[PDB]
Amino acid sequence: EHAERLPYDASKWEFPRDRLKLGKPLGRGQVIEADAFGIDKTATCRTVAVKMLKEGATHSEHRALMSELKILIHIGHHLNVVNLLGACTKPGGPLMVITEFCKFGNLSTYLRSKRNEFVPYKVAPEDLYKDFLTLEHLICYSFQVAKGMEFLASRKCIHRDLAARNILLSEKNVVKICDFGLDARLPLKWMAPETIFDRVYTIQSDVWSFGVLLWEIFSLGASPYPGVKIDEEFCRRLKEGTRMRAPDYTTPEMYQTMLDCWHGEPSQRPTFSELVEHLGNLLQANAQQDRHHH
Ligand SMILES: COc1cc2nccc(Oc3ccc4c(c3)OCCN4C(=O)Nc3ccc(Cl)cc3)c2cc1OC
Repeated sequence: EHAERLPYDASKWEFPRDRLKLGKPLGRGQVIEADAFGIDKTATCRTVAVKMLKEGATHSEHRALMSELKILIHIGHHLNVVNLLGACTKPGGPLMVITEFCKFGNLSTYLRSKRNEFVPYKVAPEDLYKDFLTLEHLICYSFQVAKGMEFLASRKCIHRDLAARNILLSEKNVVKICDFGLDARLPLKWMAPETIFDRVYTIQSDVWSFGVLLWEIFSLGASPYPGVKIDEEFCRRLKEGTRMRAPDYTTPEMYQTMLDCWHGEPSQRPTFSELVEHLGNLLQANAQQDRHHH
C-alpha cells in the first residue's frame, strides 16, 4: 500500500542509464531486451530485461511502476523469483526497472512447444532424446515454483495471479516466478472458490492457483478446464466439488497433490512449505526409477 513511497537505497540499486543498451521489445508499461555493462560481478556485459514507463504516462502509472520496484526490493533475492538487478530512477531519463533476462520466456508457451519432445525417461542412447523434457524436468519445475512461493509467503506477499504464463524459464532449467500484471486470459480458471465468490486473496488461495499451475505443467501447457465454458454454472459446480481430470503427463502422486491444492476448505490445503518438502520427495523418488547410470 503506497509502496512507491518507501525508502530507496540508491547506492545499492541505482544504475547509470548510459551503461544500458536498449534493444527490441519483448512485450507491452513495457518490457524491453537490453545489454547492461557491469551490472553484477559475474560478467562485464550481460543481457537483461528492462521495464519502463511508456511515453507521457500518467502520474498514476508512474506510481504503479515505482511501487513494483519497491515491492521487488522489499521481497528480496531468491533463485526462483525473477531477480531484480537495478533501477534508473534519478533525473535525466525515464524510470527503468532492470531484471535478469530469462532466455526461454513464459513456461506455458515453452511447454506447448515440447509436445513432441517429451518422454518420461530417456533410454540409451540418449542422443535420440536430445533436449527432450522428462518427468524429472516437470517435477523439477514444480519443485522450483513451490520454493519460490514458499519464499514469497515468508515475505508476507501474495502473488494473486499464479499461472504458467507468469513463470519464466531461464537457462539450465531454472524457472523464475514473475508477474506481467494482467478478459481473454480467463483469470477465473486460476482463482480459488472463496476468491471468486468473496474476492478474498490469501496465500492459501495462491496454493489453489499452484494446483492449476501443476495441471498446466503436467499437461505441457494445455489450457485449464479444456473446452468448458467459464460461466456461472462453472463457479457453481466448482464450489460443489467439481475438479479437472488428471492431465496426460501426470504421475499418480502429482495428480493427488493437485487435488490437495484444490481442497474446498482453504485451511485444509497444504502450505507451500509442505509442498516444497513433498515435491522434493517426488523428485528424489523419480530419480530412483532412472537407474541406468548407477
Ligand atoms: C524472452 O522472453 C522474455 C524474457 C524475460 N525475462 C525476464 C523478465 C521479463 O519481463 C518481465 C517480467 C516480469 C516483470 C518484469 C519484467 O520487470 C519487473 C516486474 N516484473 C515482475 O515479475 N514483478 C513481480 C515479481 C514478483 C511479484 Cl510477487 C510481484 C511482481 C522477460 C520478458 C520476456 O518477454 C515477455
